[PDB]
Amino acid sequence: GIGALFLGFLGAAGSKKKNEQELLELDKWASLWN
Repeated sequence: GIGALFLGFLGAAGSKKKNEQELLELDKWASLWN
């Protein structure tokens, strides 16, 4: 499910701000800006 996948994504959203690879979510959430 898209909701299940997303829900499980929030779990990794806790580390929003080790590896720059996380930046993925950084620009994903920051994307809100633009």
